[PDB]
Amino acid sequence: SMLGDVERFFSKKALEMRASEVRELLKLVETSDIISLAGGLPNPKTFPKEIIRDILVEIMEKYADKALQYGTTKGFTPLRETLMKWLGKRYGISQDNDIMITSGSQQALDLIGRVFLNPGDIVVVEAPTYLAALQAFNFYEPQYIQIPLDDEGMKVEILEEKLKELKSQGKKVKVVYTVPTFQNPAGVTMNEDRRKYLLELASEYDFIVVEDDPYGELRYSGNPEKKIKALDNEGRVIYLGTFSKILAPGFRIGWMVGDPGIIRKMEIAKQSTDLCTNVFGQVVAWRYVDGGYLEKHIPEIRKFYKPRRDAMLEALEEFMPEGVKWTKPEGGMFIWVTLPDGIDSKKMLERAIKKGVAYVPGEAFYAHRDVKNTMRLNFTYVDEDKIMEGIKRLAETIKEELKA
Amino acid sequence: SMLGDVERFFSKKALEMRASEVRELLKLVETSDIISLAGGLPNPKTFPKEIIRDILVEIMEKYADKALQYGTTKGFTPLRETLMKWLGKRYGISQDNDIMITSGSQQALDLIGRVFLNPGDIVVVEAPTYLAALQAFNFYEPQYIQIPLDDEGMKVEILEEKLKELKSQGKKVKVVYTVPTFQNPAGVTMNEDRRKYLLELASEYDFIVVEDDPYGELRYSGNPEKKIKALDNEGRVIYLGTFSKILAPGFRIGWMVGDPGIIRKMEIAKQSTDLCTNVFGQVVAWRYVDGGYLEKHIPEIRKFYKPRRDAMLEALEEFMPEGVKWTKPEGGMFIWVTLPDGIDSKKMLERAIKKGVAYVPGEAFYAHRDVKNTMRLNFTYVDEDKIMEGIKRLAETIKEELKA
Ligand SMILES: *Cc1c(COP(=O)(O)O)cnc(C)c1O
Ligand SMILES: *Cc1c(COP(=O)(O)O)cnc(C)c1O
Repeated sequence: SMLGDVERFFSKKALEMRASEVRELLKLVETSDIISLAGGLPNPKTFPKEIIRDILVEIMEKYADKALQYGTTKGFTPLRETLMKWLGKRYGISQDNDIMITSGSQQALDLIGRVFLNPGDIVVVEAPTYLAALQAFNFYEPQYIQIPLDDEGMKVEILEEKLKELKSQGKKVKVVYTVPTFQNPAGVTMNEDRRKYLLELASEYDFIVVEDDPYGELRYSGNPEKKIKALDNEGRVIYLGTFSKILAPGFRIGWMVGDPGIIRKMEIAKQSTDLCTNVFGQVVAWRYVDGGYLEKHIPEIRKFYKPRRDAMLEALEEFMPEGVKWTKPEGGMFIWVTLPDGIDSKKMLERAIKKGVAYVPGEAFYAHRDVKNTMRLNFTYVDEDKIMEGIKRLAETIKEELKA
Repeated sequence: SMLGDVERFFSKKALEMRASEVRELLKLVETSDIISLAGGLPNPKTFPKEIIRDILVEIMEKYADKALQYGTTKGFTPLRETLMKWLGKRYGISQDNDIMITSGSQQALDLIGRVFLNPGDIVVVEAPTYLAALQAFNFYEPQYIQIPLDDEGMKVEILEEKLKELKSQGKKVKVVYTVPTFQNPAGVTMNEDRRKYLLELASEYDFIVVEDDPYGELRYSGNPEKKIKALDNEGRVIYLGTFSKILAPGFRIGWMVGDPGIIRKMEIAKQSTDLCTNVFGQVVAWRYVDGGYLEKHIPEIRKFYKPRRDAMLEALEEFMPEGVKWTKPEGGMFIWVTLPDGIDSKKMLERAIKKGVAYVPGEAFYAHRDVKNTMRLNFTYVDEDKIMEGIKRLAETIKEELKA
C-alpha cells in the first residue's frame, strides 16, 4: 500500500473484516493435482448450454432493448410473474406474497441483515450453517444462537428450549435463518413435523423465518418436502431461491418472496447497493422458466449428480474406519462427515493434503466456531473416478490420524 | 402487510429509508404522453447490438464454462487485465494500482461507504452531486460538507476554506467524492488547475478522493481532460468507471481502480454482499474491450448524442426568458438549469407537467436539499423533435411561473 498505514482510513467494520486462512489455502489447492472435495461449485456439465444459446439468439432478436437497458430495482416484471406462477404451481406458495429479484441469494442475505438487524439483535442459525450467510450477517453485528441439526434437520426441540430461556432473560429472537433442504454444508433435510413446529414457534415467539432454498430441485431420491414457505399462513417466512444450481451461477440472479411490506423495504435498501440486478441475465432467466426449459432441464441435472452422490456414499461405507459417521443426503451437493475420538479436522487437513485430498474443515460453518471434528465433502465437481480415490485417501488420512 | 406492524422488525436504518414522492411521480410520467426531460437513461440506439450478438456467439463457442460458472470476488482476470491496459494507454493511469470489478459503479459507492465510513465521518460532495451516491453513503450516516460548482466544476478554493475551518474545529474530512467530467447532474467539468489543486489538498489534509467517471468517453466537443486518477502520484484516488453508458447498462459491470491495500479491503467487503459480479457479463465486457470494439464504438456514441445536446442548447437559448441560466456541457447526458427570482422548481414541476413537460427538480441532488431554483434536463433519451418542443413548453412554464 502506497498510502502507508491505509488502515487509518478504514471503518470499524472494515477493520474487523478478514477472511480466510483456510479458504486461501483451498484457493491454491484447486489449481494442483490433489483430489479436492472442498469446493462449493456446481458442475459445468449440468449447464444447459444449448438452451442458453437459443435463448441468447432469441433475446437479440426480440428483447434486446429490454435486456440491455437499466431495469427497475424490484426486477424484470416478466421474470417476477413467471417465478411466482412457477413457485405457486410447483410448491403451493401463496400468490399473496410479493417477489423481488436479487443479484443472487447472497445479495438477499446482505439485504436481510441491512433491513432487519440492529447490533446485538439475535439471529438463530443451524449448527452448522451456510458460511456465507454468517459472513453477510456479521457486517450487522448480530448475536447468534446456534441450534444443532440431526439427520432430520434442525432440532426444533432445542430451539423451543433456547427461546424459553431467552424469554426468561427478557430477550427475543428477531430472525431464524434455515437452509432446511439438502443443507449446505450438512446435507440433511428438516422433516415435515419440524417445519410445522418451527412455524408455531415463529407465531408464538413472533419472529421472522428466512428459508434459503438453492437445492430443492436437486433431489435424487425420496419425495419432495413441503417448503416452509408453502406452510406459511402468517406471512412470516421470507423464501429465497436462486438460479445458481438449476441454470448456472454466472448470471447472478436469485429471488426473494415474502410479505409485501417486507419486500417494499428490501427494494428500497437494494436501490442504493446496486440499482438493479443485471437485466440481461433476468431476461435470460425469464425465457428459461417461461419457455418450459427449466422444467425439462431439472431431470437432467438429477440424472447427472445422482451417481456421484451414490459413488461417494458407497466409498465412504466401504473405506471409512469404525467411528466415522456421515450424512446421507437425498439431494444437493454435499455430504457432511463427523470424526470420532476428538480429531480436529482443521489440524488434519495438512495431513490429508499430503496424502492427495482436500475437504473444508467444519469449524468455519459454526457461528461460534466451536465444533472441530466435522468436514464438508462435495460430490458435484470432481470426476467420479476421483470420488472413489479421494474418499480412500481421506479414509487412510483418518486412520493415520487416529494413531500415535 | 400480513404481519401487522411489520416495522417492529425493521432495523434503525431501515426505518429511516424512504423512497421518494418525486421519483414515484416521474415513474408515472415516463409511461404517459408528456415530453420527459427527467430521465437518467442512455439511448438504446447507442447499444452496439450487432457486436453484442457476435460476442454472445463467441462466448457460447469458446468461453461457455467460464462465463457460466461462479467467478472470483475480485473479477474475471482477463477483464481486469484488459481494463488496466485500456486505462493505462487511454488515460495514463498508473499500473501500480489494483482493480476490482463491481456490479456497476453503484455497487462501488456502497462499498466505499462500507469500507471507509463510520457514523459521523465527514464526506465532501459537490453541490449538486449524483443523487444515488448520496443514497449509497447515507446508509453509513456520514456528515456532509457541500462545495458549490461553477462552470469549471467544483470550486476547490471553497473546499480549502472549509478544510481550514474544520481543522480549526479539530476535525477532518475522510473522503471527497467528485464526478468531475460532464457531471450528473450539472454537466460541467473540473478544469486541470482544480484537479491539481484538489490533489494538493488531498495530500495536505490527508483524505481519499473518489473520482466517479461514467461519462468521459461521451465527449462531443473540446479536448480530453486529464483524469484526476492520472495525476495521482500518492495513490490517494479511487477511480470508478462503468460500462453503463459506453456498452449498455443491462450487464451491470463497473470497475474500481486504486491502492492495492484499499482494493483488497473492498474485495473482502464485496464477498459478503454478492459473492461476485455476474461472470457472464464480465466475459461479454472483456471481449468488447479486448476485441477493440469499445474503441471503435465510442465515436458512434458521440455522433449520436452531439446533435441532441446541440438541439437542446439551441432551444434553451432561443426560448428561455431573461435571467434563466444553464450549463453548456462538452459531453455526457445532462444540462443543468438555474432559475431567476427565487422560483422553486419542485413547486413548478406541477405546472410544467400540466403543460406537457417534466424534468428533475434540483433539490434532490443537494446533500442538504437546501437549493430550490435548479433543474436537471436530459438530452439523450428523448427524440430530437421532442427536445425542441419540450424546451419550448418548459420556457412557457417558467414565463408563467414568473407572473403573480
Ligand atoms: C448455493 C448457496 C447459495 C447460493 O447463493 P447465490 O448468491 O444465489 O449464488 C445460497 N445459500 C446457500 C445455503 C447456498 O449453499
Ligand atoms: C451513470 C451514473 C453512474 C453509473 O452507475 P452504474 O451502477 O455503473 O450503472 C455512476 N455515477 C454517476 C455519477 C452516474 O451518473
